[PDB]
Amino acid sequence: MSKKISGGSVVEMQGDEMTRIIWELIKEKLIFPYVELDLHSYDLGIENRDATNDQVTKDAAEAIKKHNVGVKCATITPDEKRVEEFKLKQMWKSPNGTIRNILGGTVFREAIICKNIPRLVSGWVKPIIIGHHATDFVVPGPGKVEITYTPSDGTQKVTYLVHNFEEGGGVAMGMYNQDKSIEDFAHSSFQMALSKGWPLYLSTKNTILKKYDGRFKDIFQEIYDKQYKSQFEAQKIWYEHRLIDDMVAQAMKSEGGFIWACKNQSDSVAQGYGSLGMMTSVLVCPDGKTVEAEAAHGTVTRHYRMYQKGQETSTNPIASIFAWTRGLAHRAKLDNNKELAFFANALEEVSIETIEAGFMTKDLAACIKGLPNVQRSDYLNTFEFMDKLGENLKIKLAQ
Amino acid sequence: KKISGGSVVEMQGDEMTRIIWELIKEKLIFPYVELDLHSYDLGIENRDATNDQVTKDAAEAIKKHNVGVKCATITPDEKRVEEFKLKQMWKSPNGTIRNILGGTVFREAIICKNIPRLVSGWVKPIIIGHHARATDFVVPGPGKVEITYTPSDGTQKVTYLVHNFEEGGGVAMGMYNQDKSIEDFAHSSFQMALSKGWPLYLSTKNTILKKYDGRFKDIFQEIYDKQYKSQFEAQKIWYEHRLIDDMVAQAMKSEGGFIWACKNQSDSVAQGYGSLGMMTSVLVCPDGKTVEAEAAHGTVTRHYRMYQKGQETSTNPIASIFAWTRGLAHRAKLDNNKELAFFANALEEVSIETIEAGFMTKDLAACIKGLPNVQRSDYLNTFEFMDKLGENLKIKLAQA
Ligand SMILES: NC(=O)C1=CN([C@@H]2O[C@H](COP(=O)(O)OP(=O)(O)OC[C@H]3O[C@@H](n4cnc5c(N)ncnc54)[C@H](OP(=O)(O)O)[C@@H]3O)[C@@H](O)[C@H]2O)C=CC1
Ligand SMILES: NC(=O)C1=CN([C@@H]2O[C@H](COP(=O)(O)OP(=O)(O)OC[C@H]3O[C@@H](n4cnc5c(N)ncnc54)[C@H](OP(=O)(O)O)[C@@H]3O)[C@@H](O)[C@H]2O)C=CC1
Ligand SMILES: *CCS(=O)(=O)NC1CCN(c2ccc([C@H](C)Nc3ncc(F)c(N4C(=O)OC[C@@H]4C(C)C)n3)cc2)CC1
Ligand SMILES: *CCS(=O)(=O)NC1CCN(c2ccc([C@H](C)Nc3ncc(F)c(N4C(=O)OC[C@@H]4C(C)C)n3)cc2)CC1
Repeated sequence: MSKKISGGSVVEMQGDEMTRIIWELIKEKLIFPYVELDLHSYDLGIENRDATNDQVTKDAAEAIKKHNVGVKCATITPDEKRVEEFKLKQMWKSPNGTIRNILGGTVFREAIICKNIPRLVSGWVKPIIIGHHATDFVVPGPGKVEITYTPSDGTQKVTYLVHNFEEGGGVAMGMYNQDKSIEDFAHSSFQMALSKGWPLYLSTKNTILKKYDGRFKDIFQEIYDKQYKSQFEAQKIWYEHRLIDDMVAQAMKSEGGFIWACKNQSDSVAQGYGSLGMMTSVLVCPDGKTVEAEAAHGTVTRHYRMYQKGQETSTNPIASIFAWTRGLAHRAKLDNNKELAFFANALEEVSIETIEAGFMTKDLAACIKGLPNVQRSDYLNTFEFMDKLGENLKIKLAQ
Repeated sequence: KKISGGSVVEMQGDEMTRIIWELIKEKLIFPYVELDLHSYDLGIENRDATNDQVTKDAAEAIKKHNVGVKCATITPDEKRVEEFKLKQMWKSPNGTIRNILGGTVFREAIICKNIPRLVSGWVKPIIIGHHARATDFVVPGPGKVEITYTPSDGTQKVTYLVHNFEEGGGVAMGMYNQDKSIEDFAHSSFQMALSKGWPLYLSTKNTILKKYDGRFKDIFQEIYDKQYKSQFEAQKIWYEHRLIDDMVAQAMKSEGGFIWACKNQSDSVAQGYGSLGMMTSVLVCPDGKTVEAEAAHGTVTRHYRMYQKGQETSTNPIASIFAWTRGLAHRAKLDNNKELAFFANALEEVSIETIEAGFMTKDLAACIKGLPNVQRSDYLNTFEFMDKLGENLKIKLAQA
């Protein structure tokens, strides 16, 4: 009489402040009632990180590498103010940084689209997934600036002229990129495309940077033809290179539903549009097995201060919920678990349908009709909305 | 009696824009304004016939007379050489003119209240100014890549480590920027701000590129404080530096009506939104006298192929029209010609009012209600729309 799904091995990381409260509600109301998990829980709360000297963060990373699926709640990155607040032993490095450094791979951002919530481009009815991949100095006066390559094998040194400053000074800088980095970026991008069953596009400026950006185009094409092209044709999808100039135009005339590898912020645009609560951030390792899913937003400290004073809050849980669904969706693919695959999709649909039915948090109401025009009847508080998702999920899974 | 416009350099172009350019002169300009007109045909056939000498003459003419208005021109590729049997693959006329005149290119969208915007909050235009290469190469295998500065005065040579390749190969490149280039970019940006009476913003990444982007921030601030700050305070406007991260957020929460100097594309976004016909591109020289105005779009080849087959076309002339109005507006400022200044503004108002009244080309109708939902009664063809502007301009100028 359990009735629940066998989810398998999932690494879970608890976080800080407002997201921590929402994270517990998601597990209690949306996940645990329907899914049984071999759950590897790690508390990346600031207090426990301080208590363990950030050893919990390193253990969490090694656990993700072993079990292949990670879902992470937003965490506090210590600054000077945070050290004084919690009396921290040290100004600990960003947990995200530590995890990224150990796992590696490419970060991919995906917005959640609802038909009753406006978009930057109204034509975009399906999400677009964006994947992102120096020594500068002042030239005091006239002189020759050159960039030189000295081979490790002790063969002849090669020299290239950057610019000869004949009158006056200016600035100069050198950039670089290793082949291994570009290969990893390509693999991750192809893995993501097959995982989602959408076509992939790489954008560069290879007309201008014929060698530098040319290397990106070449390495992508080589790896595609030799390893991935057959698997893409099997799912009726494709990979193509585009010039950034053409890609922007094509992307905006498109209706979305494709992967975009970008050689070059996505967050700033989301902040400007006020849609941080509706964007997820998945780290995809190039091995094709390991994945770490989380919200693109932080711990929402401002909202937490109101919660601490016992005031009503309306914090958007969709980004946090979709971190779970993307993680479980990947678990389902690795294990060929069609029951879990269905649940992951079902929860995503319930979430969108609930907002499309008119039930949403304050940020979404403000997005529709502007923040000044929002009244209390236009939206639900953090707990009311989670309850409404809970009721709608029970009905969908019963059907 | 018509208006005495003065000295204006005019450059005829190619394909669809060439047809619209002639209609603008015939219907909107010549009936009301007399010009000491310096006409140069930068049509691909005449450029080929003169071995691109007409393009160089056009540039020298703009430098002499200070005001240029240019129709969109074909930039030869391999396909164009075969089409016109060209003697050589001639360089972009825009490139030749920019190389001779110099200065910074500024793009400005035309805003109508009944035409949607990327950001609905934007009710006034935003003017984007870009700065304008690099030495890139392949790193075949492991080794040390360094960038070195050897002073011409024979003082100590300085060496910086770019990257030590330990495990494999990759790519590396060197970029530069001269002080004079940054100074010209600053001057042009301050001139544009005062000309429009709007505040200016420079965006950089000086948190990461502390030296390279730092130089931009410093040179802008120096030139502002010493030459421009007093003149800005006189018009109740200001200049401030911003981090690109903050500037994007601020810009999108803003209602527009400011100059944006960008050190990190505008055309691609316009193409994607289908509003290329509503964006102008003015080259502002740092001397404050010389200006070259044109549409941000090309010759609209796709539309021209339909015209050649005798099919109906709906090509937006607003960008091309505003090239003329911005040119004549600058002429009017240089010559203290209030009669021409009024006409330039009057034509701009007529253009916006006509679209706001419901009379527009197919691109604008498609922008409102989506291309699939557009019917023939929703828009006017290229010639119908030009006729409607002509009638509305006559009425507006009669009232005054
Ligand atoms: N991945 C991670 O763990 C990240 C870590 N952080 C950490 O987060 C903490 C706080 O950073 P802060 O910039 O304030 O956090 P956010 O990135 O959450 O931004 C704060 C503001 O964004 C809006 N917002 C963000 N998410 C939501 C949501 N789900 N629902 C509604 N509104 C939302 C709110 O605007 P409004 O006030 O108008 O409602 C809120 O005040 C810091 O300690 C920082 O280090 C930050 C970024 C990412
Ligand atoms: N300054 C200059 O002189 C420039 C020169 N060119 C030249 O232009 C030629 C063609 O360039 P191309 O790539 O087609 O770019 P264009 O900008 O000329 O046209 C591209 C597309 O943009 C839309 N568009 C552009 N202008 C208008 C308008 N006034 N009204 C309505 N829609 C418009 C149309 O989309 P849709 O097809 O959907 O209607 C059009 O097919 C080339 O020979 C190129 O060298 C290009 C750019 C700059
Ligand atoms: C890589 C080239 S870049 O550096 O110039 N990035 C810019 C171009 C693309 N862009 C952008 C596109 C898509 C997203 C997010 C991840 N996906 C998304 N899909 C559909 C969708 F409708 C939306 N949004 C939307 O329409 O408005 C809200 C939301 C986005 C814009 C916050 N997003 C992010 C960034 C802009 C940067
Ligand atoms: C310099 C930094 S960048 O390289 O990232 N440029 C991007 C950020 C700004 N941006 C942009 C802004 C403004 C314009 C045009 C020149 N001006 C403009 N003002 C008001 C306005 F409403 C519009 N448009 C609009 O809302 O939708 C149509 C039209 C634009 C978006 C085609 N434009 C161009 C580009 C994006 C690139």
